Amino acid sequence: MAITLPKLKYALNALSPHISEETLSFHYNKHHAGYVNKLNGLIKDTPLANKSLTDILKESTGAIFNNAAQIWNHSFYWDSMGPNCGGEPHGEIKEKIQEDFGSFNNFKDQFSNVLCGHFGSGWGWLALNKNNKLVILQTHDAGNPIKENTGIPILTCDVWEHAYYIDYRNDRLSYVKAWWNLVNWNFANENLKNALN
Amino acid sequence: MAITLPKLKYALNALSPHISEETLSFHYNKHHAGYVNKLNGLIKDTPLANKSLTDILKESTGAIFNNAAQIWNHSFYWDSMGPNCGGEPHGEIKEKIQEDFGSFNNFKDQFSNVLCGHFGSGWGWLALNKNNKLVILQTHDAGNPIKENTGIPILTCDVWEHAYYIDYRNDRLSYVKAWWNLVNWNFANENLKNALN
Ligand SMILES: [Mn+2]
Ligand SMILES: [Mn+2]
Ligand SMILES: [Zn+2]
Repeated sequence: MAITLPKLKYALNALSPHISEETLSFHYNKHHAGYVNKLNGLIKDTPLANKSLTDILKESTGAIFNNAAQIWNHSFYWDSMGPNCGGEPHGEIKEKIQEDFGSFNNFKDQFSNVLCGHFGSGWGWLALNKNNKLVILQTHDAGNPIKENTGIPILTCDVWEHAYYIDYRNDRLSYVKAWWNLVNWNFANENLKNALN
Repeated sequence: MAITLPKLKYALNALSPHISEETLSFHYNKHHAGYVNKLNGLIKDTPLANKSLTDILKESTGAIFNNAAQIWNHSFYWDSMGPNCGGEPHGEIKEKIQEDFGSFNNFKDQFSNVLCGHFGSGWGWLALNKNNKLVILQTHDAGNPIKENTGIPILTCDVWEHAYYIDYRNDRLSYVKAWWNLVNWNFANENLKNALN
């Protein structure tokens, strides 16, 4: 089985007006697909040729790692959002956030601050750390908490300029605000359950 | 004198269709201006408050350096381009590129390769090294050859996504091709002459 672009769990216009169908079209069909295509080009006729994405992520370095990790990161980004989502958390993730951050609003303010403050290309993460505490992390470029052994990812938000430039230009703040309307708490709950078990 | 945004030496539509009017307006009036404004905000009421950009570049770290460096980098980028420019080099820079790269075409293909393969936010540089040889360099985020002590800058091209996303989206290759129509060989000659003297 060749490594492939996993399917979005919703339509290309499903996140609008918060993220436009045009953005998803480029972000998914050009950027995300391109990472898959480029990785497959790089590993062809190498000892990594028949490896799974998981194996590649563990073993590889350089541009091979960068493309592989971007594939994984973008799939986690799509899964971290959806239609008829956003708002206040619910379920276990509501308990866990209010516990570890005091309140949802405290978390949301800190997470927004990190997303808005990140310099250059990268990612913001909600993750569960080794002490089973929720933490906010940020990574540069293709970095993530799995590769960096800093925690188990629960949610992520992309802050590469290509994630928002079409809809928001330089106004990353407006993008981050829009993103809270999309956050998939069901995905967070599933990741949290699996992370604790 | 407070640190200020240097004036552009050309109109905001002087580089179209290679770089659009809209790109210059966001890139200069929002991004570059923003680095000036953020720098000035950060040094206010600190020991760096009344320092010049030059002083701040040699002393500072973290966000302060990032903003200061980006101010310098963008000013260098605007000066590296112009209307009625582009094409084959001329003057001393022609001789120098011919010698150090064998030909203009070899330099151009290498520099294009470096500009296109750079992962994440960054810059490509033509620079004079300590052996008075021209070299191709790349830096991440706000990095530049002065800070990194790797060479004296001659020309630069911005490859942060915001430099090209408005006009080309993910197609950095088209942006890089367009940029060769803009490269200011007169600036390259002035830089090379000051660097050798
Ligand atoms: Mn992305
Ligand atoms: Mn820029
Ligand atoms: Zn032209």
